[PDB]
Amino acid sequence: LVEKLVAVDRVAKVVKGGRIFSFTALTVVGDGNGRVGFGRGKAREVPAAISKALEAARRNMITVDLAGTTLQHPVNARHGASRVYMQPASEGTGVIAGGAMRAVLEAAGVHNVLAKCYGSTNAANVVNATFKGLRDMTSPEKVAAKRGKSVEEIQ
RNA sequence: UAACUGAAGAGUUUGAUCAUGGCUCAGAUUGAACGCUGGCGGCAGGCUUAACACAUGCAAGUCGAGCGGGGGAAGGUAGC
Ligand SMILES: NCCC[C@H](N)CC(=O)NCCC[C@H](N)CC(=O)NCCC[C@H](N)CC(=O)N[C@@H]1[C@H](O)[C@@H](OC(N)=O)[C@@H](CO)O[C@H]1NC1=N[C@@H]2C(=O)NC[C@@H](O)[C@H]2N1
Repeated sequence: LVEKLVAVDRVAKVVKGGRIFSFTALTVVGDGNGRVGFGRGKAREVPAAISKALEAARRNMITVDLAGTTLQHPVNARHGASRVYMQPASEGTGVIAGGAMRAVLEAAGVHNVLAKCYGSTNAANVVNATFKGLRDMTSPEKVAAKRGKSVEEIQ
């Protein structure tokens, strides 16, 4: 299980006499062969925040059906004001994406992809959109099963 | 055989936050200019502004097998 730390931020809460500071961490875990998840953690210190984020990421996982080491088809997804577009690429291309998309894709095991963000680039929302797109991407076997055809018929 | 295959973001409004939205940055390119410095070769390029005014030299001649004249050099014969 490879673990990646997308972002760490300091947040404040106002009380009488001053401010209480805390830290938030966003993490993505993945096996690298089709299983990936993400989570967030809040704590008064960075190590505890990262630990909580990793535990939440392990509790929130999905399974992704890749075509080799790339996507099955182009994907459009969005969460809130963040929109993402991902497209399969040939061998040797690599992962052409921003940091937030790159964490999720590398954790899921995608090796060749072209990706783009439109709208807001907030890390949590971008991770949400990429996660949803990867979850909703389909495969020829599922398409054939749902249509009642064969894979060769589907083409 | 081959004639293409292609898309990354970041900073900044607030005590935190998300969104909106400008401004700024990372790239490629140039008939460039300026500052510091400067060994060689190959191949290119070189008034983007005053279609402003121009000294001087050169950048369109050739034909005597179209024609009549006119020149000045070599020869020969005759006298001395
Ligand atoms: N919001 C607070 C509302 C407060 C409001 N005052 C309440 C009120 O007044 N009346 C109550 C009326 C409630 C209404 N009838 C039901 C309703 O809201 N239906 C719509 C919401 C569906 C559902 N409920 C929420 C949901 O499934 N979220 C998931 C979730 O976050 C996460 O997936 C998981 N599994 O964790 C993520 C992937 O990471 O995908 C999100 N999905 C999505 N993201 C996308 C996005 O944004 N756009 C486009 C599309 O793609 C979206 N789908």
